[PDB]
Amino acid sequence: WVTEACAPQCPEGFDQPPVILFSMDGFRAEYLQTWSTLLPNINKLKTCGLHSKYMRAVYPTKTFPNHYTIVTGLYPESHGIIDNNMYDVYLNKNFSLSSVEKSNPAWWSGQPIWLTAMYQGLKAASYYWPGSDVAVNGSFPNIYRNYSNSVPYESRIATLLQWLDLPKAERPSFYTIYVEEPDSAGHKSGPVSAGVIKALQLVDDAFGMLMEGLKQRNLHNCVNIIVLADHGMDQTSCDRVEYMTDYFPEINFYMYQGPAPRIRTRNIPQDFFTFNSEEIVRDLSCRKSDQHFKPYLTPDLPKRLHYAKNVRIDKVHLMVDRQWLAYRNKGNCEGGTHGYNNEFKSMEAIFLAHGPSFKEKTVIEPFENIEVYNLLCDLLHIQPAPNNGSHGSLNHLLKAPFYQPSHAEELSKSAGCGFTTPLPKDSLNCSCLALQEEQVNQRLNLNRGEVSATEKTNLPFGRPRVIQKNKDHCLLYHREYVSGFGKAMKMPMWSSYTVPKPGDTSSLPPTVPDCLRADVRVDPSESQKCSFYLADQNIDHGFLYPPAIKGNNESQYDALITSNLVPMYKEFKKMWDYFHKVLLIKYAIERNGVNVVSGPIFDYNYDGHFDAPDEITNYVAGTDVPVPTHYFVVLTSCKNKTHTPDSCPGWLDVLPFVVPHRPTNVESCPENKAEDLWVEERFKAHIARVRDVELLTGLDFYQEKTQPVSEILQLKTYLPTF
Ligand SMILES: *[C@@H]1O[C@H](CO)[C@@H](O[C@@H]2O[C@H](CO)[C@@H](O)[C@H](O)[C@H]2NC(C)=O)[C@H](O)[C@H]1NC(C)=O
Ligand SMILES: *[C@@H]1O[C@H](CO)[C@@H](O[C@@H]2O[C@H](CO)[C@@H](O)[C@H](O)[C@H]2NC(C)=O)[C@H](O)[C@H]1NC(C)=O
Ligand SMILES: *[C@@H]1O[C@H](CO)[C@@H](O[C@@H]2O[C@H](CO)[C@@H](O)[C@H](O)[C@H]2NC(C)=O)[C@H](O)[C@H]1NC(C)=O
Ligand SMILES: Nc1ncnc2c1ncn2[C@@H]1O[C@H](COP(=O)(O)O)[C@@H](O)[C@H]1O
Ligand SMILES: *[C@@H]1O[C@H](CO)[C@@H](O)[C@H](O)[C@H]1NC(C)=O
Ligand SMILES: *[C@@H]1O[C@H](CO)[C@@H](O)[C@H](O)[C@H]1NC(C)=O
Ligand SMILES: [Ca+2]
Ligand SMILES: [Zn+2]
Ligand SMILES: [Zn+2]
Repeated sequence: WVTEACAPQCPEGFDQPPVILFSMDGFRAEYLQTWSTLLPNINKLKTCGLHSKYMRAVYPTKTFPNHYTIVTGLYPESHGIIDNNMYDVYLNKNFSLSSVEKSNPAWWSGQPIWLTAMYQGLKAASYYWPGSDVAVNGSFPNIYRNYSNSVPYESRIATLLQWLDLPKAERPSFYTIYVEEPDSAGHKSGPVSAGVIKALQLVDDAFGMLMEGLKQRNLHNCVNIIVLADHGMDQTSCDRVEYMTDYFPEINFYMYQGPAPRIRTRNIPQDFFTFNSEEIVRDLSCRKSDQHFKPYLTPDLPKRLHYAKNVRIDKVHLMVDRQWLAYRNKGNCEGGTHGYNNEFKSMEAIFLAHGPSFKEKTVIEPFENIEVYNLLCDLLHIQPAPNNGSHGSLNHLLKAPFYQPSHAEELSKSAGCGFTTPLPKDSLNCSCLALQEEQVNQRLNLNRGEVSATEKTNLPFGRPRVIQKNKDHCLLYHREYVSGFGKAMKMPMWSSYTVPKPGDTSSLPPTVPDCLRADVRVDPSESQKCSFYLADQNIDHGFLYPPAIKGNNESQYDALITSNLVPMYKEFKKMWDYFHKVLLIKYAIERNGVNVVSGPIFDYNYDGHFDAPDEITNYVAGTDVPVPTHYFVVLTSCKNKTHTPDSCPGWLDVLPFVVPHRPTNVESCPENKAEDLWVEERFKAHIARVRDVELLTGLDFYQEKTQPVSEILQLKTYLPTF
């Protein structure tokens, strides 16, 4: 097989292709790009089959959370396996790899792919995989093996080949096979060592034995084989470890140490919820100038990580820097480890695929492991259980896709806010001493041609659709921007505008000061008052669309209205204004103009979904105007920089941000530091996917882009990395 040339040849009985999911623990993407030619069996798979540049793991980049994510399509917060070592307060039990509690089904939520196949009339076998030797939802796979780490790889392969030799009635359609290397070697001697080379050669022989075994049965081109990893590997040093003794005079708390630390009380379960989590994060914030970790209260963590909505995830979290460690005391440190941020290049996993369903000799762009579950379902011809993968985003991997995706149906239609009179019925305690005749409101009145012109420029991919039931809203059209106004919350849900490529940075008009007026289109009962922000001293009004970004002085008046106001904390406003005044211009030059869609996010229950009106817990003092938890900024331009975003036929380039709306900038540590040294760093830290923005807002983007839904899903699941 290994010497044989590249190839739907299935023998008698095999009507449907069998699916084999092969995991090689800690096989980082870097190992494939550098050492592939030293591994002839995996190199043939790379040459003949399909492979991604890398597969993004889930945070924390550990074995049990990631392996269970691959088979469920769920984030650790939803499936429950948040770490290899964890504690549940309600169960009052400790979970570990060396404990009996790992076999308790109470810890395992969701529906793994073996159960999905079993519930839909197919048989499933497994030679190891976290959760496969556990009676998840009161059921084990048809054939499974109780975990035993030292069983030789040949014996694991031989038993799997016996299962493929079984009669059609007994023969499973889905298979899992797990291997401990090159993770074990990575921990021992580091990612770039002789130990990992030997381990990579060992896993290549194991894969070679499987492929040669399949070739004898004439199943080498029949079987839909997937070779992947749970996470990557990085180098650790005893000279690169932060100690909690250097920050606290006395440690009375419990700490889950390493690359993804979690802090809780020692007095469990009595002091669990009582524990001052907010004190720990405050006492660890900006303590040292060259601090190699950042404390976070779980709802404040970057939204793209989706690591907060679970009782097992302790409120205190530490985001450890590349190649560093965080321990309780100075009293293992050498070699290598994983568990760090999934965006780190060293944490990237491998993904290779071969079979009749997969495209041959194909290199695909990086994707996330949460997407694998839907692909496994399409391969097995089964309906997927509710998961976090975008069904259809992985269709470019298949020769003939099983599922055809469609755009999310709009649940609420736009109504009202039409121009009737240029005279305001209510002043709303707003003042602009510059206006003289106030007939500038005639510019807010746009004819069918004027509306189409701004819809062509500022809405090139179509208006974001409202995927919310009974959401009273209207579209507000202006010559420089278009917004979707939320009537009940008295602010816009989204504001879309395409800034063209600017010429010079030196000559830039400032925002018209002390000028604010009522929008004649929106009813005063559905509008914000300027007096609302005078009463509340902590929050002030902010502009969602920057008035001075487009046109002239007369164009600014179209944005100096009550409908363009959003509640903002003074400290957040410093980041918001700097981004639109300095960073946005810089980005607009780099990608030949940029389309911006901005708006508020409400996620008080930190579940990654948009809040229902009853879920919002903070409002503008003495008013029903809600306070956003986050603000989104989705930058869209074209992949081919020769075209502007408003006039482009090819693929689009996206840069989404989900920035927390916090009263302080303690996350950035900006003490005696100008905005040019921390604002961009803070925005880049809170980069997310378009899908993340979509779930947090109940909006759906790019529904009017002439491209298949499957291709638009690739753009929506894309995570920009720097
Ligand atoms: C995996 O290990 C478990 C636990 O040792 C085995 O389950 C026991 O099987 C016996 C006989 O079928 C039952 O009487 C017990 O009730 C089971 N549970 C326990 C906790 O003892 C299981 O059979 C093993 N599976 C394989 C494939 O070897
Ligand atoms: C889970 O493991 C932790 C850590 O070993 C145990 O924590 C101890 O709990 C007692 C109270 O029950 C405290 O007085 C100790 O200070 C804790 N020790 C540490 C090191 O944190 C906990 O009891 C275990 N729980 C179960 C149910 O096994
Ligand atoms: C990931 O997918 C799961 C499953 O669809 C989502 O969890 C469900 O959320 C609803 C609403 O909060 C609950 O009623 C269900 O009980 C949850 N199911 C499970 C299995 O946990 C989860 O919200 C999704 N996450 C994101 C960020 O979209
Ligand atoms: N199903 C399992 N049950 C118990 N331990 C396991 C299982 N699968 C893997 N392991 C262990 O987890 C280790 C990898 O975990 P990690 O250190 O997080 O990369 C392996 O070397 C095994 O010893
Ligand atoms: C658990 O199994 C039952 C059938 O026995 C099924 O109806 C249910 O949906 C399953 N739940 C999960 C989370 O897989
Ligand atoms: C970009 O578009 C131009 C046409 O405007 C075309 O000539 C060029 O080849 C395109 N480049 C890429 C990389 O697609
Ligand atoms: Ca929510
Ligand atoms: Zn692992
Ligand atoms: Zn490991």
